[PDB]
This record gives sequence, C-alpha cells and structure tokens, in this order.
Amino acid sequence: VERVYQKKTQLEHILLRPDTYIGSVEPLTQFMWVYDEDVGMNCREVTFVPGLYKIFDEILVNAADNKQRDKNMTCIKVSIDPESNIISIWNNGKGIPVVEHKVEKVYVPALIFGQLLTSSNYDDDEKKVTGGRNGYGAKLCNIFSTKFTVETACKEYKHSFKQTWMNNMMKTSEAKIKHFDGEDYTCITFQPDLSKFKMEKLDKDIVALMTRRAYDLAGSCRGVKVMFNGKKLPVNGFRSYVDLYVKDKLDETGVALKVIHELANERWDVCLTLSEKGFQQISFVNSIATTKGGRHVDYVVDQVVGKLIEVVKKKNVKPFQVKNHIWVFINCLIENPTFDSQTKENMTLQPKSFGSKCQLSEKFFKAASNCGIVESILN
Amino acid sequence: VERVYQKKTQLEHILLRPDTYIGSVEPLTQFMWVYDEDVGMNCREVTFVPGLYKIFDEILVNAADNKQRDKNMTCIKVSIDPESNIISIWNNGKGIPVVEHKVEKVYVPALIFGQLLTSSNYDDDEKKVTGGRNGYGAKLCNIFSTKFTVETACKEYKHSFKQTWMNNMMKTSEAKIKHFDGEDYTCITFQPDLSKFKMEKLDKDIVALMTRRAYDLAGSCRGVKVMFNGKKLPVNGFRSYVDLYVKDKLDETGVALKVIHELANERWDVCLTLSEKGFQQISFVNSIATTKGGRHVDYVVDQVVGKLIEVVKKKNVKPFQVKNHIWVFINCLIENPTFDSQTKENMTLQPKSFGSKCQLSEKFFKAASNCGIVESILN
Ligand SMILES: Nc1ncnc2c1ncn2[C@@H]1O[C@H](COP(=O)(O)OP(=O)(O)NP(=O)(O)O)[C@@H](O)[C@H]1O
Ligand SMILES: Nc1ncnc2c1ncn2[C@@H]1O[C@H](COP(=O)(O)OP(=O)(O)NP(=O)(O)O)[C@@H](O)[C@H]1O
Ligand SMILES: [Mg+2]
Ligand SMILES: [Mg+2]
Repeated sequence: VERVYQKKTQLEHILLRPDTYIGSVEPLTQFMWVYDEDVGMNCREVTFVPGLYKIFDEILVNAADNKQRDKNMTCIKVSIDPESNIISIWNNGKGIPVVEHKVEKVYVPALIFGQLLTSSNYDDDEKKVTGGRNGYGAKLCNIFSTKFTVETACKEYKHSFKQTWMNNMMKTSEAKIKHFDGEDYTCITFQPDLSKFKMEKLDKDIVALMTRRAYDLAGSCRGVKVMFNGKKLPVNGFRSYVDLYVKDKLDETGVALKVIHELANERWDVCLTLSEKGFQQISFVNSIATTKGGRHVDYVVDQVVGKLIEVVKKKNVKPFQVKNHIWVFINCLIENPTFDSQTKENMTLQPKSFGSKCQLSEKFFKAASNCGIVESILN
Repeated sequence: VERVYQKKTQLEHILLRPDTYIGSVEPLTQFMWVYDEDVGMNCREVTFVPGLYKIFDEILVNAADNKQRDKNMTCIKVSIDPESNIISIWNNGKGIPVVEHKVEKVYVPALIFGQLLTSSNYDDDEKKVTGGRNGYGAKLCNIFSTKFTVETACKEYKHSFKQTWMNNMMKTSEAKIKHFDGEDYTCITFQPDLSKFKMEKLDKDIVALMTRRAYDLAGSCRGVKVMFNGKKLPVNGFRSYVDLYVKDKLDETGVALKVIHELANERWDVCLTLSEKGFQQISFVNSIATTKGGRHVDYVVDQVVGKLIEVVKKKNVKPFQVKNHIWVFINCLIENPTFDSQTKENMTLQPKSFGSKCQLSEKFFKAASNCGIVESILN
C-alpha cells in the first residue's frame, strides 16, 4: 500500500518527471537549423538533449524579457565555455530589487531564483508581451545545474547581490550584498548538470543550437544587441535574421528564392518565400522560439493561403497543397500568450485575444503571388 | 515589490495557469472526428474547450489503466447527462484499497483523488503500459468540477468507500465506509465547473467528442467492453474501430479505400490506407489519444515511407511527398512513455526505449504497395 501509492514533493516530481518541465532528458536526432563554427547557419542532422537546450533557453528568454521591464536595455551577452562547462547570460537595463520581500522574508533574487512558482508575470491585468508566464524557468535551470550563480545590481536599491546555488538547487549560502552606484545588470552563470542528460561535455551539436538561439534573439528582440563569446552578432532586426536562411539560396529550378516582407505594425513582422520541402515555419512569440508553431502561424498562413487560392482559381487546389509550398517567418508580440507546455513550443492563444492584428496588405498578397508559390501549384 | 514579485501555491497555480495542466480553457474551432447522434462517426468543424474535453479524458484513461492493475477487468461504463451536468465513468476489476495509508494517515482514495502529486505510477522500475505517469489527472478533474464523487469497492479490504468533493476540490466531508463482500468497481461521478470554461451547458459538440473518445477506448483497450449511456459500443478490437473511419469510403477516383492491417505483436496494431488530404495519423499509446503523434507514429511511418520510396524508384520522390499520401492508424503499448505536457498529445520517448518493436512484414509492405499510395506518387 505505502510503496504502491506514493506522494511526491514538487521538487522530487521535477527530477522524477523532467519531460513536462524541460522536455525529453534523452537524446534526439533530427534535421534542424544550427549555427556551426565552420558553415554558420545551416540545416543538418543534429543529436542533442532537449532538456539541456531548454534550461539554456529559459535564461535567454528571461534576459529578452528584461527589455519589457526596462526599454532602455541595449545588450545581452552570451558566453559558452565547453572546457569549463560554464554558460553565462548577462543583460543591462534595470536589475532586480536587492531588498527583503516583506511577505516571503527573503531577498527578492533568492525568492525568484531559489523557490518554485515565483514571478513578476502572475498579474494578467498588465497585458505584458514577456515570454515569462509560469514562474518556473529560472528554478528549472537551477535544479538542472551543479552550480547556479545570480548576480544583479540595482542602482535604485543602491546594492549588488550575488548568490550561488549548487547540487540541483539543494545547497546555497548567504548572498554577498554590496554598495552599488553604477550601471544596472543581471548575470546568470551556470554549469549544467550533464549527468542529468547522460552527457560528458557540451559537444558541437548542443553548442551550435545554443549559438543559433543567440542569433534568433538578435533577430527577435527589437533594439537589443547580442554578443556571443565576446563578439557582436551581425544581425540588426528580423529581416537581416531571415536573410541568414534565404539570401544565398536557389529553388531547384536554379532561380533565387523571392522573399516577401511586411512589417504590418510594431508587433507583427512577416517574411514569406517558396518551400520545396513541404510547409516550413520559423516563428517567435515574445522572443520564444515556437518550433511547433501555434495560432499565430495559422493566423498569418491562413490569410496567405486564402489569397493564393483566389489567384490560382483565376488562372486555372486545396489549402494543404498551397501550405505545402510556403516557407513563412514570423516575429510577433502577443499579450499574455498561452502554451500547452512549460517548453512553449506551441502557442495556443486564439487570435481574438492577441491584443493586436496582422491584416497583411494587398501589396503583400500581390508580391506573394509572384514569389513562385502560384507557379508550383499550377505546374 | 510585494505586488510585482509573487509566489503561488500549487493549487493557485493550476487555476491561474490551467493551460500547462489541462490545455486551453478558451474555445477552439477546427475540423475533427466526432461521434454525432445523427451521423455517428464523421469529420466536421467543431467548437469546444480543450480543458473540458481533457478532465473527461483523465478519468477515462484512469479506467483503461485499471485493466493493467487487474487483467480480469471486462467493462467501462460512460454516462453523460447534459441536463443534470453529470458525467460518470464506472469500471470493474479490482477497486482501490479502502484503508488508511500508514505514511500519509488518510484513506488511500482520499490521498490519490484529493492531494496533488499522488500515483501508483511513480516507480519506473515496474515498466508499466498504463497511460498514467504524473499523479495529476484525477485531481485536475476534481479542481475543474463543482462536484466530484469517488466510489470504490475493494473485496480484499472488505469495504466500500464514497467521498464527495465540491467547489474546485476546496470542500469535502467524511468518507462513507461500509462492509463490502461483492464484485469490485470504481465509479467517478463529476459535474464539470462550466464557468471555468465560459460554457452554459455540455452542448452537442463537446458531447460528440466525449462520445468518440468512448469509441476510441473500445478500439484501444484490448479485452474491455465499453457502454455509453447504457448501450454497448459495437466495436470489438482496433480493426473494427478503424472501419468506422474507412470502411464506407472512396478515394476521389471513386475506388474504395484499400485498408492494410498488421498485428505485428500484442503491443503493435497498424492499419494503413491512402490519404488525399495530406498526412493523417490516428494513434493511441496505452489508450491515450496521441492527437499530435510522436515517436511511435514516426517509427511506423518511416518504415512504410522507406519501402514505398524503393517501389516507386523501380517504376520511375522525397519522404514528405510519400507521407503526404499516408493515412496511418496505430494502437500501441509503450513502457513508461514520456510526453512534453500533462495533456499527452505528443509522445516523445525514443523507439529504443519502447520495450518492444514493430518490424512490419514484407507481406505488409507488399500490400502497402497496392493500396493506391504508389499510384498517386507516380501520377
Ligand atoms: N535577467 C533578468 N532580469 C530581471 N529579472 C529577471 C531576470 N531573469 C529572471 N528575472 C525575474 O525572475 C522571475 C523568475 O524567472 P522565471 O523563473 O524564469 O519565471 P518567469 O520568467 O516569470 N516565467 P516562466 O519562465 O514561464 O516559467 C521573473 O518573473 C523575473 O521577475
Ligand atoms: N478507475 C481507477 N481504478 C483504480 N485506481 C484508480 C482509478 N483512477 C485512478 N486510480 C488511482 O489513482 C491514482 C491517481 O490518478 P491520477 O491523478 O490520474 O494519476 P495517474 O493516473 O497515476 N497519472 P496522470 O494521470 O499522468 O496524472 C492512479 O495512480 C491510480 O492508482
Ligand atoms: Mg522565465
Ligand atoms: Mg491518470
């Protein structure tokens, strides 16, 4: 009875059932986009552990989210040392208040990095476009790290704070609190617990995925510069990011891909071209990589599929056949987005709730008509 | 500081962020398979709340899971009264021990239906093929119900137990404990909290989805009979279930769909036919509807795509083009399956971990050659 029927603590449950929190802790092999030291941006077969990619992603999106707390933020700095097994993500703009929380009686940084279900994103009356929603991400990286360090400096509270966790968030010690006068920042430094992922080292494949995610951020997070291992990424907006995929590329007819672009408004940036590999989508919601898509992709793609069916009808086909020929790129800001998992690969919020619209122009639909999709359908 | 940075309890978090536990609590409109009072099995546009479908599904899969605790189980009885807003799922086979848990000091049924993170599925050394993994499902139905009743009778412990929860698992009272001599059963009776889903009533669309799920169970759960509203479902195994989709159907050439079947072994039952609507999959893992697919679908479909590429090559194409023409049906039993969410729509366990193989026969691949897929590709 006592061995059959068991209760678990929340902390036990995360280590026993990591998949619902961070994705699979087993290897996956699949074709995907990565940023390699030899070829840069390329689609190749990759072997990696999603859980390890995800704990990195949780800290990267948290940096991107600071651009919403402080629009004066200009910089995110990512560093990965496979030899030392140390990852750091640094951001400027406002730091975290270095002060005792009057309800929980702990330093605010210790509360929100060292206790589960803690967030500044729990009040949905504020209609934020942060990626953060659930109050898990940072603690999940902590739990899946042999060492996890939080360094934040907050001019307002005129202190700096540095606290270190170890052994899967099971050990800490007193925060170092100091006088601070200067330029706000937060720096998260962690050594991922590679034993949790049955890995010996951050190999080339995981480093290539984490590097690409740093490019995604440069493309997705408006007005923020990104450095990777001390070097500025040469991406200055979503259009330059999309170029990394399509600028140097030919259809299998030997004609350059025709890339169509519309910034419908501040919250919706769309590129479209021809796919010869079936439906492809590269999408971001609040700087989250929505790698399974969701309602934002369908909302944009249905408008295009609509207008392209018309054009084809009127020069001599079914939605799924048109979509088969679409490569779409979407950078969007959604108020209070919803997802079916902590991993946020699929965004489930209905379009009427987005807080904005993407009504693509007749100009955009005319250009879509010319980009080679119509011709393939006809052919 | 105290309003910006907040901590939530696990119970608060489930109501604040229901999407990661039960799926969207907002309406969704999409084409799907349902079982209607007028046409039976059919694909039509449906408007429903995934969260309400899911709390029903959690109790249905729990009944299916009892066939693993007691292989003598023969019967699941589902009843839905939209007028009274009462759903009941009854099963036979072994009941739940009616006895005080010696660690948690509560009746075992009160522990596992009234406290979060409680399960008989937390020991993965047992290599089970239950759908249950996380210790949430029943509590989530409880939390999303105005009234939730647990009735179980356990001959071994010679007692029956009946306890009622109300107001989102926030109220209960003493269990009724009685002498019991007879035939074991469990009956879960709940009134879903329709205000949580912005609904007035269990309408036709949600009832049609819940009804279809009762057909899925009759198809998926080997050696268990299913009744819906007091009437036995005329499905006696997976092949009869697949017939509900394809038996009375023509390709758009006016030729009957050719349906190929192999029971590779006790744990793998596969049907294949032609799709004219792009890739389609209907799959079950341990009686869970894996509506987003996962590694089990890819494992089966890659073998077929492989052998069909060969056949085409040798009578005058790319994987995605072959898959475009496949309608696959899969009923499988996977040891300790993993998923990216509590909703279990996508099964992420790698095939080397399944605990079994599905090596489809040359006989099956020859029949696949003849079922119209090759001809469409060629054409
Ligand atoms: N770089 C940062 N700068 C400022 N505040 C931060 C930073 N990283 C984390 N935070 C704060 O710490 C909180 C906890 O982060 P986290 O655990 O990732 O939760 P979240 O981002 O709110 N939600 P989620 O990521 O969906 O689980 C956030 O709500 C922020 O208030
Ligand atoms: N019909 C039933 N008959 C017998 N035992 C049951 C029944 N329904 C639930 N249980 C038991 O109650 C426990 C709690 O159910 P539940 O909360 O759904 O968790 P789970 O099925 O173990 N995991 P999950 O459904 O993934 O969250 C199960 O582990 C079973 O031991
Ligand atoms: Mg976060
Ligand atoms: Mg369950």
